[PDB]
Amino acid sequence: GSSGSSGIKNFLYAWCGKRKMTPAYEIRAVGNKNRQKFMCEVRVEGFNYAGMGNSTNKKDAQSNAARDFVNYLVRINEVKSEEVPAVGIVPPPSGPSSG
Repeated sequence: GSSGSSGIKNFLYAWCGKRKMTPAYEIRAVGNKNRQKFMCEVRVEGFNYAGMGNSTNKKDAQSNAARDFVNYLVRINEVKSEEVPAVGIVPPPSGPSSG
């Protein structure tokens, strides 16, 4: 390995890789005809909670899903924020109690 870790995805994969685990991402189709959406849900054996991600784009939806699960881990005391990457990006608020 000759690269660094700059992202939310590489974080989960890195934390899971060591724990001999692999997250499963699944994209779904929802919304209306005019405005379509792609809901992504990530599940990890052993845990009940599942990272939820919403975004018109698949690439984003995936990234979101992870970030979600990450937060849950910290709460359950599974992962320390010290490992979690800083918050630099600032997405739109568009999302009433969604994510």
